[PDB]
This record gives sequence, C-alpha cells and structure tokens, in this order.
Amino acid sequence: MDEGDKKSPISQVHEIGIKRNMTVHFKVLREEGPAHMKNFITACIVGSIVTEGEGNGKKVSKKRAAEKMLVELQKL
RNA sequence: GGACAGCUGUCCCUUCGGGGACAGCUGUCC
Repeated sequence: MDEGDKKSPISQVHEIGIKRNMTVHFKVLREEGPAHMKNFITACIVGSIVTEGEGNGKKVSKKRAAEKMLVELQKL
C-alpha cells in the first residue's frame, strides 16, 4: 500500500552526474554499516553541493536523500 | 519481511562510461 513515484533516483543521479560532471556519492553519518538497512541519516554528496536526508523508514533515506539532490540539482 | 558478505550456474543494461544481474550454499543482523 504506497503512493507510486517513478523509479530509483540513485540511477538517474549517477546518469546525470556522469552525463553532466558530478561525483554522485551517497553515505550515512550515524548508525547504518554492514548488517543494517541504509537509512536514518543518509546524506548524498555531488560535484557542486551536498544533501542530507534523515530518512526514517524503508520509504525514506537514500531515495528521499538522492531525490532531494535530484530535485535540487535539476534546478542548477 | 528485509539490508549487507563470499561462492555455484544461468544471464543483461543504458540518459554513459562502462558495467552488472538472478536462484542455490554458508553467513552478519532485526
């Protein structure tokens, strides 16, 4: 039971990062690690700016973080 | 219900440099 957006932003972030000139790198500042679920504080860095994303759930963090980098990078 | 590791076999992608994937085996964990 969800909403439905389009697909994964990470792919398009890398596609645009390479097609344009931006180092698409995603990371976490707290929690996360090996046996875990990439979420909580997923931040994304790009060759121009950085984007923090406190995603707290399987539907946020990484997607929400990269999505913001996309919706913002799509403006500049 | 899943994220994250090595392996066995069969297999692919695209906005683009180049790449990877899916089941089984032992696992980290919640």
